[PDB]
Amino acid sequence: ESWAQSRDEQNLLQQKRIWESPLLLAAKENNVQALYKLLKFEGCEVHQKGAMGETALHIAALYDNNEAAQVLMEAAPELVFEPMTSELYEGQTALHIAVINQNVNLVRALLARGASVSARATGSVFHYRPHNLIYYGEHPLSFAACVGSEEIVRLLIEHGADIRAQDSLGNTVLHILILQPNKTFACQMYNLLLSYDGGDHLKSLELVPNNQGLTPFKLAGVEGNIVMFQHLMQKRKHIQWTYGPLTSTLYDLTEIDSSGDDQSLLELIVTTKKREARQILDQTPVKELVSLKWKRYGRPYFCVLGAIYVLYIICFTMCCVYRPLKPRITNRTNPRDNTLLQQKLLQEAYVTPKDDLRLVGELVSIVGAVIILLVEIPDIFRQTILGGPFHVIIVTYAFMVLVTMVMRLTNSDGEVVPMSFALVLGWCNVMYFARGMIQKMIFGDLMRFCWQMAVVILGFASAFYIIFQTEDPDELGHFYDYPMALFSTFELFLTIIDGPANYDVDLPFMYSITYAAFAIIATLLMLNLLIAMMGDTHWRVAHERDELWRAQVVATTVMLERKLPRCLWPRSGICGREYGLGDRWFLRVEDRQD
Amino acid sequence: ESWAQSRDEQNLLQQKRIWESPLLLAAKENNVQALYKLLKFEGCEVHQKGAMGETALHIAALYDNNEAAQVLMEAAPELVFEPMTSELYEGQTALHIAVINQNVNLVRALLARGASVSARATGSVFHYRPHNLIYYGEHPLSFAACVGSEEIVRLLIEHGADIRAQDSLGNTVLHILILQPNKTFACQMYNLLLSYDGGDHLKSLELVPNNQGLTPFKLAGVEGNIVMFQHLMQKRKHIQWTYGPLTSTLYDLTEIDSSGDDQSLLELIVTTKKREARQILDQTPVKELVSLKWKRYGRPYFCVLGAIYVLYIICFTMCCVYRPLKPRITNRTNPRDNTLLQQKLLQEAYVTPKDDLRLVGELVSIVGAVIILLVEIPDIFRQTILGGPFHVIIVTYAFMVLVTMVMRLTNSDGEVVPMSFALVLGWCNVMYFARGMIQKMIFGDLMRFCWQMAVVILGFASAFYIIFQTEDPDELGHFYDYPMALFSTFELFLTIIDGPANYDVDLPFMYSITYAAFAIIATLLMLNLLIAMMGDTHWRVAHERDELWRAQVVATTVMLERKLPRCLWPRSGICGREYGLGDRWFLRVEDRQD
Ligand SMILES: C[C@@H]1NC(=O)N[C@@H]1CCCCCC(=O)O
Ligand SMILES: C[C@@H]1NC(=O)N[C@@H]1CCCCCC(=O)O
Ligand SMILES: [Gd]
Ligand SMILES: [Gd]
Repeated sequence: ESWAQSRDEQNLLQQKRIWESPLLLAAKENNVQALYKLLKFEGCEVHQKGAMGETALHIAALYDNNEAAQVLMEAAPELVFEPMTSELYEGQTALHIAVINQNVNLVRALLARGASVSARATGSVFHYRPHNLIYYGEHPLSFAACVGSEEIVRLLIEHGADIRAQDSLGNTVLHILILQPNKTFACQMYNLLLSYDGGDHLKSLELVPNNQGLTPFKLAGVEGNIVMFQHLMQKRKHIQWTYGPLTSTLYDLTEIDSSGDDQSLLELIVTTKKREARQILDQTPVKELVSLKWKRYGRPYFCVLGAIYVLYIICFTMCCVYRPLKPRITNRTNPRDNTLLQQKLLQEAYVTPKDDLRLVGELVSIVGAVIILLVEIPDIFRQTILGGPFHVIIVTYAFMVLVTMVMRLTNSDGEVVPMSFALVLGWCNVMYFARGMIQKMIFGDLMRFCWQMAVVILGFASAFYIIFQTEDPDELGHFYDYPMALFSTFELFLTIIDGPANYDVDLPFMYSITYAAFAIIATLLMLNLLIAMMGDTHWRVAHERDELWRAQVVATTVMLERKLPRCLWPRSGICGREYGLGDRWFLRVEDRQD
Repeated sequence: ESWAQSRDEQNLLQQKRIWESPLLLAAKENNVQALYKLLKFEGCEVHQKGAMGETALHIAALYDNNEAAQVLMEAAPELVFEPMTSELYEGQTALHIAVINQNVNLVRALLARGASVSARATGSVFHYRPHNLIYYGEHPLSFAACVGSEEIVRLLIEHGADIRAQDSLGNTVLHILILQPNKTFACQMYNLLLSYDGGDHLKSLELVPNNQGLTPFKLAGVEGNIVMFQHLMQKRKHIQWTYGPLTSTLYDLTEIDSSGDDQSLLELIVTTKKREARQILDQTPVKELVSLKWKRYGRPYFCVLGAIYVLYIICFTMCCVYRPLKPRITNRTNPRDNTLLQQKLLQEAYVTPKDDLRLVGELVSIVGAVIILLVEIPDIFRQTILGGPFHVIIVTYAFMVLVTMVMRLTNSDGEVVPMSFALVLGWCNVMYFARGMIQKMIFGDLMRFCWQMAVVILGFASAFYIIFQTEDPDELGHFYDYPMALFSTFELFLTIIDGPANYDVDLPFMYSITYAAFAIIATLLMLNLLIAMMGDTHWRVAHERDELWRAQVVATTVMLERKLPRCLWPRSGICGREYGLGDRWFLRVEDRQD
């Protein structure tokens, strides 16, 4: 039923065969005299494959038995080429085991016998899986780079190790170094592998991308390797001049911004689930980038698009507060008086006196809903909430408006259930537009509550109004007109009014549902306020409160750059073509030092 | 559409012209042989202005190319005098670039050729703007002082550098040092520039004020430079005697207190938006000052003025609780019974039995409102809330009282809307008078809540009473008389009473507005209490809670010293005239050392 049990069963099974096979046992214990008393007379199987398809040399290489390994090579030099014939270690040679163990003399001897420096260890243990503690790759050169042994690295290059070699996952020796825990020390090894590159501008090793379309520089950002990212940044920044403390450095800004449909560091950071990758935006070439993208273009277009959405939702409620109308007509208010409806449905509701003002208003609510779907539906085909569930709500709001239209033209009785959902989904999606020390942050987070509060009540008071605009105000008239309805709901937002409560009669199916959602949102905002009031002052967790919002702003800034056309929102940085720099866009960033 | 893009475009444009111009390129790369192969045959333009109006020497000075700069000076000595003819660096000479780079040999050579030590670099990059990383000034002497190179400082003084020189912003070399980040090291440079002063008591360099009326000593306080402030304080304090550990030092206390209409350190600290400047009050010459100003004179006059305001507001409500009276008269309570008013308006309300007791009370409410305007309106002409929005509320309260008077004499029906606003604005402005370890601070902040609570209810219960004194107590009688009204509102302050809630009838326009403000203030005080209960115990943020109140007390102490006459509130410190000290007021401060 599992897999980890198998390899745990095999390692125990391996030590069994070593304990049984006297050749393998002598290769483990480095019993030199027992190898001569076994290989010359009475010759035993020397190509003896153990439990993991290992030769006697593989066991002599696992335990760094140089004396025992040299006897196994002089009596049978063909053991050097032999790889592990198992499934867990398919491809691993005696050289791979000697490289990771940093056995320079055994590596020197294995290379002297002519070991393959291009052997791919494609075994299941060497995979990049969470159940494998190390990921070094496949080639023995890739092993030497990860163990930090610069001596074996160059010693393998001298015997024809291809640095351009990629594993099953399309990772070069450079990609794998970035996926190593020792970040500060891998920078030293990374520069060693680069020195053996072809030296030509074309076919560079740092440009060879991952199988998932990630150059090593780009992979460092997505993986959140801060030390590798800053190191690789040194090779793509030019210091313009030195003016005392000022150091105007010109950054590359090539693989850090968008033209790639999906290839761009910014998009890969805001859409990845990796918590460590969020720190990459904050680096000295990137933090200047998104800060310029939000000060200009970003913030104004977000509030311009906001004011357009505030007007589009207040118009939808303008057509709801004055919904269509005939009183009950039916005597159904006499039997089963528990239902006191004065239901209102309307078809030749063409009769126009002030009804065309709402009709053109209802037409705005329709043409705006399809436009919402014309910018979100073609976008789902090409989904990570960093930046708020605004997209999940904006598509379900337009769905309720279309259902209300489908509700219309058929004269259905349940015209309230799909229309009321659009009121809360339309308003509470406005509070997402709130993206525009402990003192001002308490006040800063308090203004988010004051914005999120007034938005919630304006969506539930308009809802509760429709829920009891048809019903009778004789009993339970908490929302008999709009001005009240807002005031009742506002007090209901603080639990001052006892909640529309009535059990003699019955009240529509939507009140027992809409009021249930209103009671939960009211406490979560008041719980999120307390955390915004205490979490802001407790400790520097206000920073943790802080870059989550900053990352939400960066995630929103990248969102506004995808759908907006090229005529608006010009490209960041400065193009290089005349003034001479080759048509990449560079960012001029200067810093003072103290 | 921006400006930072331009200079980013120009620096890229600069490197283009350097890359193109072989003379400028040779000046950058220090190509000595390429300068001789360009200047002697085949002579090229040597006065070649680059992209930023720079000469070949300016480029040879930017990159510290001494060998290349000396060839450009021997073949064309007129390049030394030439300044940058650009807009970004208008005025910068080859000496300015050699001073900041601390190139002593190039500075020695430029001075030997006779470079202007008084050249003002008035370029746009050298401005004191937030988009400029450094502000050093204009003169090359001011550059040497900011880079900490005391060798170039004296070397420039030897060639006639004027220390008395001011930039466009009227800043001497001393003002600029205070605006430098390296505070601990600028104190060393500051004493060097003072040694070259005229040595005369008159025309001292430390007395030359800013263009915005700030001596360097005064600027250190407004800017919050603690290291410079304590350093400059050493020269204006005299140790009276040494008595073992005791060291009675006599402080100057001249530029730290008021006679200057607006010139005084205290006023400049409490009115500036700079958060760092608040720490200056707390220094050892200033913290003793405001502490003496608040123990005596400050605290008593604040509570005396408080008790006068408590009586002035309780008298205004005394005339409201017994407002004027005729019942409805009209049959309008029969049709549209939704309005159950028993409206009360009165003109020959002269008829006097107990009505003169209120008339003289109404006369107090008028003569007091104009006095409030006679001490605040002439003060707005000569506005920062540090110390609470008491001034913003005290002027709008007196505005409502005057409107109520204008409401009167015309027999208007809306006599409640402007009168009720004065009840909450009159009381809730009292809680501002609350300025009078974790244990006693929890109790200290709890007594602020107990004071702010009882003040809010006494303003809203009196309001809610007037809102329903005219209305009918048959239905919704939460405030039928004053003793109740207080009790209902008190319970309403804790959300125990369901809130005056009624939907059958209608209730005046002021209840749906006054009760909305009452529900928000009730939760903010209870939210501010929780933070006062947890924030006080969490960590030493109670100190952060702490000096904000202390600064509010200091801001209030300076407020009480401006309007009070000279006969009250004597001047701080002790005058020097006979006993011999020259008519400045000194503060005697002694300290013990351990
Ligand atoms: C010890 C085993 N014997 C052997 O000859 N090779 C194996 C080496 C084990 C390394 C497993 C690496 C991994 O966890 O992926
Ligand atoms: C490098 C430029 N070339 C040059 O000849 N002078 C400039 C010096 C730049 C300093 C900008 C100072 C500031 O940021 O205000
Ligand atoms: Gd009833
Ligand atoms: Gd009744």
